[PDB]
Amino acid sequence: HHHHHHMKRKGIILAGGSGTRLHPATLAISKQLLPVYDKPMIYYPLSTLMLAGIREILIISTPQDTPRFQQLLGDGSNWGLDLQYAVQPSPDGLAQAFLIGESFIGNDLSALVLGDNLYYGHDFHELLGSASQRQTGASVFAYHVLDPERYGVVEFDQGGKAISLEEKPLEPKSNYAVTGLYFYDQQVVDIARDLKPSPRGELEITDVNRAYLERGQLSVEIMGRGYAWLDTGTHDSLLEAGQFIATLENRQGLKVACPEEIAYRQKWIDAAQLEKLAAPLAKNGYGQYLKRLLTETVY
Amino acid sequence: MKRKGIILAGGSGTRLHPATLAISKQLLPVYDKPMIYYPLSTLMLAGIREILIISTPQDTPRFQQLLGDGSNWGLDLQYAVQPSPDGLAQAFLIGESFIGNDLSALVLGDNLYYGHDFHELLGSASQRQTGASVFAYHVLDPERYGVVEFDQGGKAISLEEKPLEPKSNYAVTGLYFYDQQVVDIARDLKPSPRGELEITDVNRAYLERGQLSVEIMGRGYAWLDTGTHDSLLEAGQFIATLENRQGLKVACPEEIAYRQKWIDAAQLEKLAAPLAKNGYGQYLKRLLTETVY
Amino acid sequence: HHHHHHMKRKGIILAGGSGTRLHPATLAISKQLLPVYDKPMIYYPLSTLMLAGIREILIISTPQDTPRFQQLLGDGSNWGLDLQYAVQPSPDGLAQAFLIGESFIGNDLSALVLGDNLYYGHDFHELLGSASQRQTGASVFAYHVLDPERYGVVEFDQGGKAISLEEKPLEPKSNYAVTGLYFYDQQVVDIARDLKPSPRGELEITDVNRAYLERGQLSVEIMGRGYAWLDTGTHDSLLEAGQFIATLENRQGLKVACPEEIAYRQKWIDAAQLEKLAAPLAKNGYGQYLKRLLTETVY
Amino acid sequence: MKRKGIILAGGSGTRLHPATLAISKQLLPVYDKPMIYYPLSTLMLAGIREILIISTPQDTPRFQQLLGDGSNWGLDLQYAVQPSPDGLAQAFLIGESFIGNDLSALVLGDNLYYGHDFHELLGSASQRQTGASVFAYHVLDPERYGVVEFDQGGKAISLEEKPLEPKSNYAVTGLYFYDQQVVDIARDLKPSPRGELEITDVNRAYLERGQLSVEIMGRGYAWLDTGTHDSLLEAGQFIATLENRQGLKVACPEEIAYRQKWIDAAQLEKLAAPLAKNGYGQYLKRLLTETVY
Ligand SMILES: CCCCn1c(N)c(NC2CCCC2)c(=O)[nH]c1=O
Ligand SMILES: CCCCn1c(N)c(NC2CCCC2)c(=O)[nH]c1=O
Ligand SMILES: CCCCn1c(N)c(NC2CCCC2)c(=O)[nH]c1=O
Ligand SMILES: CCCCn1c(N)c(NC2CCCC2)c(=O)[nH]c1=O
Ligand SMILES: [Cl-]
Ligand SMILES: [Cl-]
Ligand SMILES: [Cl-]
Ligand SMILES: [Cl-]
Repeated sequence: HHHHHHMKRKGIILAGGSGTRLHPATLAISKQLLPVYDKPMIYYPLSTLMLAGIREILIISTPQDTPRFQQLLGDGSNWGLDLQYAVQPSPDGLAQAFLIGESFIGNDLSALVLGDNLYYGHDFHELLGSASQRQTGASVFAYHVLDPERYGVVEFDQGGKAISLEEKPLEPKSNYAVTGLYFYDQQVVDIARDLKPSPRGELEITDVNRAYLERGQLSVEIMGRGYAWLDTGTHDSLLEAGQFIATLENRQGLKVACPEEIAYRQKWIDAAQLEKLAAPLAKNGYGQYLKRLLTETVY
Repeated sequence: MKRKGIILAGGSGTRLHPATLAISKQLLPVYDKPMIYYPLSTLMLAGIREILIISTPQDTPRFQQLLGDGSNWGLDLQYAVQPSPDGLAQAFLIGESFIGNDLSALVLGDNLYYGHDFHELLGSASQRQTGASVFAYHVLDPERYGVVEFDQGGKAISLEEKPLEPKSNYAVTGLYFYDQQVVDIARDLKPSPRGELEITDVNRAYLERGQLSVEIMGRGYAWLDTGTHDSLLEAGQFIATLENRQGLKVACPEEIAYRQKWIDAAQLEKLAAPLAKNGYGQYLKRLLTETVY
Repeated sequence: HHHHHHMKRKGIILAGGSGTRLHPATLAISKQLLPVYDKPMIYYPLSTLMLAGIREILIISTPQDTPRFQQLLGDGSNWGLDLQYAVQPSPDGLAQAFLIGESFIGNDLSALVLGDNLYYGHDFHELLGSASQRQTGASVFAYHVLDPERYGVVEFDQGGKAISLEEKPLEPKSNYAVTGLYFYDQQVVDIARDLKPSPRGELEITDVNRAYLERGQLSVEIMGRGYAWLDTGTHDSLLEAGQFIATLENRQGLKVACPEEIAYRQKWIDAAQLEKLAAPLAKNGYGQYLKRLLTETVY
Repeated sequence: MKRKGIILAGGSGTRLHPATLAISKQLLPVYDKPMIYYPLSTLMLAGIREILIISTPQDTPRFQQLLGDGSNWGLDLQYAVQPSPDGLAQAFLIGESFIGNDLSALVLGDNLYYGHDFHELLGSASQRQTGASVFAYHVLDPERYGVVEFDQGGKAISLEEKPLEPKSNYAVTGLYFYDQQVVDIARDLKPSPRGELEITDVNRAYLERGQLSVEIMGRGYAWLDTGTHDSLLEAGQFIATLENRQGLKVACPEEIAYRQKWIDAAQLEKLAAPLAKNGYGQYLKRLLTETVY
């Protein structure tokens, strides 16, 4: 039949099971609800999508913990967002987010962020700007790491063009890891639908990204060393993430990834609504911070 | 006499929100294990196997799911709820049927202890059949706690809850040992001006009868602060540093049960299986074939 | 007499006495020789000047510790720099750097950096670019902090224009502190020469900066929240700086403020010289890092 | 008999360069005080007042300038140099005239100890008039140290320096107590295959004669690692966390002298004056008017 065209990207946060890897610390609750310093882990990737201009977001979690995410985040109306929820009853790979989220995505562009990924740095809005404005193909970011063998790894030719992707190579071609933020056009659901499980029994995002690379439609932007990309894969790195955020916030008197603040600065909520959000937390430092936002110019 | 244990892992208000909006803080990790493993381990080191866990109504199933009936660790665990956070002394009303005619010990669910000869420091406390025992610890900020005043001879002469002008820098820690009088003492308490049933009022009732032993927990012990986001982080880094230096874990309940002979090598081996692919199960397996002094 | 004109900025690092403030930790050696994680504190501001394109640099320190800085840094030839040394026998204020450094500066533009100031973030080169290219007036940077009362504080009007500077105000007009990096034109020595000591008995850099502000020649650029500016004023903040750097380096496998690296990337030293510098440290991680630089492309 | 102390604060090679290019690492701070305050404090807690500080030729004046002749802290300090880092046992050759006919104790200048009843753990070691005493501590990485092997009955039966296949996870810590035999034992040592005069060879000489006491330093003690940039940082954060929780300092020599009655209140007051405007002098002044148990 005839369609009519007259595009506005949706977000997905994958906040499912990290298995038994961090047990016993994660036996009672999902990793993405653990605090990083002063706020739940999922605030950080949520703030990243909000900074990209994305207001319609799907949170994917385990059946057990979906109510906890819903109690925390609600339907998003308090922050000028619309949040929906889906369950992932078995952790079958990152690319499953597109099958789980097929009806949510519909015919729109999308962005996937991992619920345990934290980003920090200057001009990040503009880094997210470039990817968000590409209405065709896929956009990912590459970041120099110590241990690229843990990640999807990008190989560049002498001219700096991305030429191959390898998932967890034993002998990485570079130290550039693909970060856990991915922008896709309308092709991604069909690409994901045709994936077959890897030997590990997982639907791999690296295979989705290679499909775009083979089409000549993968943009790989470098996220430079002046940004911090942290992912909280071990108890040690979780502690380090906490200390990192605390050092920054206590130095600056500003918070990293405060969703209320980002919504207020994006003009998705106004002063009066921000005042209402501050009221219940008025006796703790978080509520006091929200109140200070109303009567301070921050450049 | 038998001494039963109680862990009070109740509601911390909105003080650490939004970090604790989704889950009570005693279920959050300090480094590599749930916070509640630490006070549970303190009770187990004191020789206590029958333990009541008190939490909010919402989070009890999460404590029940986490720890079970205790049989896997040679423990006998029970659960109860504190509907509203109306004072630590409420633990003894909630736990009255659990305690019965036995001796008791209460530990706060967010308190972490570290140091040498803790098994022996708890032992002296545990073996007193009469009176109550508490521990006093020198802190920077005594006004946050129950504060002990001593006379020139070193005798405890008063207790004040959150004094505006503290009489000393010695705070009462979150571990309390009680004889058979405590339930009856708790039952006669009235709410404070702040509206709570105060453990300090329980402790003063013992003090007035000369039945409160206040032992100093020395500066060589760590009693770690988890009252702020800052202190939470510091405690994690503290545990991290010790464990990574030593290759030994702090407050591993499976290990403590094994060393107490509450479970045998065959049971420890079964416990190590599920987590065999990560650091915790690996640690438990190594316990079977290493002598640790 | 007649002059002839046919400009190339010099750097000064003030690494003098921080008095008895951090005693006993600093009784045996200067604060600016204390390590921040894996390298001496002074590497960080030195790297900042190098990133600004500055190769001719004066290090000002106490008479007692000048030999220690000289043993560490030499005459700079190893890194494609020219380093000179001057002493500050009494800590009489930051603005004294221009009197001490008068002959060194000569008729050139200059930049002053505090020897205990660390900077980190994306596009910092370009932030330093704007200030370095202003051949007239002065340039400073303002950074939102928790405790502006400890600093020189900038007041902005509703349009964002800097309108006043106050040194350690009890009731700060804003939370924007002036950071410890200052760019000056040829007027600064004369401005400094005419300063009188403040009530505290110090020649104040805030007075130098106000002189420029009153002339309409002070540029105040915002250093945004996506940058880290740390200054190591307490034992606590020193520890935090150390942890911050360690988290970044161990995540990335890249070093912050490695002068050898910056000189190599600026083409002030070539591959062969970098190889020579790596040789003496070849058995430790620092030397191994220098060696890796030669056979890796870092974007 | 009198027991004299030695702190070996010698050269650490190029291992932590460039961080330590300008100054030896034992003069760098761990949090709020020079690293050497920590092992110095360990000797003072052991009751030792006559102490020889051994350092590189370049940095001795910096140790001399820092600590003086010790008279301000009720100590008797002397200095000597180790020209080349050719083994820890060289301390006994360098210190031979200092030691004379007395008992001795050696502590490494980069070793930090924390825990309860340390004064008493050093006391038992200090009061043995014959033989040698060392402490063994469970670590993650025994291959970095002198490693102790025990038989099934718990008896130390061998020592190996940096074994490729360690026999246990028990490392010998950097505190050693010796009788009058050690100088003569050190004098007869030959360099190892690695070219050093090994303290482990000294300790094995005592072991062969059944005169080596190997006491376990339990997991409730912290023996902190300052061998890497990472472990340096961890130690600082460790001290920070304790001191900020307690409002008491770890290894404050002025405080320890005061408590040992080696200096009186009038002397402590004079010591507090110079630093009266910062946290350290403030701490010292507060010591005059607070009872700390
Ligand atoms: C729309 C204006 C947003 C300004 N902003 C911002 N960019 C960030 N950056 C953080 C967010 C994701 C981590 C980088 C932040 O944490 N808080 C903010 O208020
Ligand atoms: C019955 C033998 C138990 C020995 N033990 C022990 N004492 C502790 N320490 C305690 C002291 C600080 C809280 C943990 C521990 O964490 N794990 C153990 O296995
Ligand atoms: C000329 C190319 C330099 C690239 N670079 C760089 N910009 C920094 N940024 C750091 C330096 C001052 C702290 C920000 C660094 O630490 N190491 C580097 O190699
Ligand atoms: C003679 C009474 C001394 C009491 N004392 C003491 N034991 C220590 N602890 C020691 C144990 C860890 C190294 C510091 C300390 O740091 N400061 C002190 O004043
Ligand atoms: Cl960058
Ligand atoms: Cl103690
Ligand atoms: Cl920014
Ligand atoms: Cl112990």
